[PDB]
Amino acid sequence: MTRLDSVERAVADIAAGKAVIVIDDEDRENEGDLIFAAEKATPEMVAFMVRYTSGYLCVPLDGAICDRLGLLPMYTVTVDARNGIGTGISASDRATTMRLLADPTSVADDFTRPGHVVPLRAKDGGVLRRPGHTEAAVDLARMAGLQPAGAICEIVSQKDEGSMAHTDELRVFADEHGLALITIADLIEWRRKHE
Amino acid sequence: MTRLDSVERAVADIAAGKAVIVIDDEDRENEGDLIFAAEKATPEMVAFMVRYTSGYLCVPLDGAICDRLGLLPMYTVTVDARNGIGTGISASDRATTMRLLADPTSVADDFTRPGHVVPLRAKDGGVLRRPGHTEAAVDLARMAGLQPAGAICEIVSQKDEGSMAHTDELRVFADEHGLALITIADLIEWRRKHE
Ligand SMILES: [K+]
Ligand SMILES: [K+]
Repeated sequence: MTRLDSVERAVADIAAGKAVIVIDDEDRENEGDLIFAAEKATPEMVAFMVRYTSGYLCVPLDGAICDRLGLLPMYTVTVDARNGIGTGISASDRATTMRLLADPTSVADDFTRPGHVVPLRAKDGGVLRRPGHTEAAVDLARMAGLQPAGAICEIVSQKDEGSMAHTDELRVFADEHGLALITIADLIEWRRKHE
Repeated sequence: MTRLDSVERAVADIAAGKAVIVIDDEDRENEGDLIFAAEKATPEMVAFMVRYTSGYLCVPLDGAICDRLGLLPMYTVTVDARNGIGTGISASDRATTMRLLADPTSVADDFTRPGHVVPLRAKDGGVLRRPGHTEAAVDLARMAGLQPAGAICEIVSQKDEGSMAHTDELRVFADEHGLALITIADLIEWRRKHE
């Protein structure tokens, strides 16, 4: 019964530098990721994400970016921007790191390791190949015509503080903050229907 | 001029399962870590930490725990509890992982890797050997008579959302939440004065 937004809305929102929320399907016990495109990371957007999520910020990336950066060739890998930051943990610093990761001119030496941002390598083919939030993030940036790099983190429950938000609460959060809530099931369906 | 709390207060608070805040010294531009003892991790305490910090939760550990667990022998290392959790990211899940890390009966196989908690290896000798927040955390648990394992994360600025809180704001946060704010400088001084 939970209302779900459309893939068209999600894609336009991502293109506009907005965030969306992504869950697996209509199951009422799904956790959900706040997702935006990494090139659209600003201090304000990352602050919002850190405020409402676990803070364990990840950056899904196309394999080609990973390979370009000498990361995650086909222990957890972490990175910070080498330049333009302080300690690497602030919303403004992680936003810089995220934009750098999405920047096709960046190279391996533009990052210090270890760091405070967690890159993840998306499977080629996106959600049609692996129905993960990692793949959903990259697919959405690609569909919005952006560089194939996203930023993801899971939304904390405000009702049950020990927990992560489930589908009904995620619906409320999305409505309150003017955001789209979509499922990977629907994104798969859309991608199948439109080549 | 910023009022600082005493090492005696910090240690009693840690013993009582409370959190404290630790900065380097009286410099007004220091960032500060919220710190509690890992065995004192509860869903409520980790929820508080996640709410007000970067969410990039770390667990300073004595070398002996690290060695016992096959972690960080003398890429970033991450762990989750194998048992008793869901996805590993909730406040309740990370609290379980933290308690397990502090539990002297746990072994390597009690953890799955990778995970969502970041262990850090404290230098033997604590802040007298390396004046880090990692060392401060372990020293405080030891001084409180607890297992040498802590939980740390940096407090986000509520005044300037892109930033981390500095000394004056940290003073306000500590006062508002009934917490001690101490410096590593004073902890070093205390430890030197009392063998
Ligand atoms: K937070
Ligand atoms: K948070």
